[PDB]
Amino acid sequence: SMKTLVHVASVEKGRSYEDFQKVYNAIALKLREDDEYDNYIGYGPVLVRLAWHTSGTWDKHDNTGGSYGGTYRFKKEFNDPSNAGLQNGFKFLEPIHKEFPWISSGDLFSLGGVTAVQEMQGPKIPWRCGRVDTPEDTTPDNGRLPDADKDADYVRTFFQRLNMNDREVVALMGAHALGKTHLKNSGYEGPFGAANNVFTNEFYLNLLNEDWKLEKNDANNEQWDSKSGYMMLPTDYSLIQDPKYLSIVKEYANDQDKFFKDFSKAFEKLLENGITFPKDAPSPFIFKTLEEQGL
Ligand code: HEM
Repeated sequence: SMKTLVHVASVEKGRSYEDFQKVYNAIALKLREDDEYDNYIGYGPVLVRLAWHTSGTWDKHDNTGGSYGGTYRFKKEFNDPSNAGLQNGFKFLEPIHKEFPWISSGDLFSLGGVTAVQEMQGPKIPWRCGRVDTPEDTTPDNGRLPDADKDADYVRTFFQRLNMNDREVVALMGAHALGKTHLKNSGYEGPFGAANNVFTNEFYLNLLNEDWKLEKNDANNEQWDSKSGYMMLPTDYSLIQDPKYLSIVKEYANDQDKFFKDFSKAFEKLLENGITFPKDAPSPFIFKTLEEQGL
């Protein structure tokens, strides 16, 4: 591999907590307003998916990809087959960026995910500013995001590239409490769980408690379906097939607070992988929800 690239965080000129809380608020207000999307699930889940896809390209071996450069705005990454459907999240963020043109693309994509998690009643995610747009030729090639038709050994190896351990993997996957698979996007179809747009630990409870059947969907792909009408990907279900993952699933199924704390740590880490924060950078921001502000 090549010598690691160095990506030093640089605060948008003159900006501070209050500026980023205003961007958060605009995202949160649009989440509330544009609530018809995807049969009234709203844009929360796709924004969290967008944050994972734009951060999940990172390669610890050469520090390519990751959230820093905001490269999803370029054709090669925008048109990654793995990114099908994310254009809806990008379009959601367009008026936000128009109102706050000074925020970097990487800061906006990652802050979109933080805002969505918190506004869906998830844990506070501390968030740092200072990602800087990088040129088109820094865009990572397609193929760095994970396949869903795979087992636990694949999941474990894949996430080593993001410097995630077993606990971080199981915690991050809890985001599949949110939203659904869409046959036209991914070859999988159905809601993951019951609430769809409230962040809870129901991913782990459903894995353990539902009666899952391995079925074939209308795209001829196998997926796990329950009589409650939920589905899980093969990679999701692998978390109760592998004995080490299963232990952690049981822990989170039995401790909502522990899941929230571990998810918040692993999600912040995901959004910050590859970034060098200078010694005198601002501390991470913890944004108030609209509810906490009375807005
Ligand atoms: C092995 C790892 C993962 C695999 C294979 C995977 C795969 C998928 C697939 C196939 C979909 C359906 C997309 C569609 O049809 O619209 C999806 C949706 C989603 N993913 Fe994952 N994912 C993984 C990890 C993650 C992580 C780590 C996060 C966030 C921390 C995340 C957040 C989401 C969300 C919120 C959705 C719902 C999107 C929507 O409703 O539009 N995923 N994932």
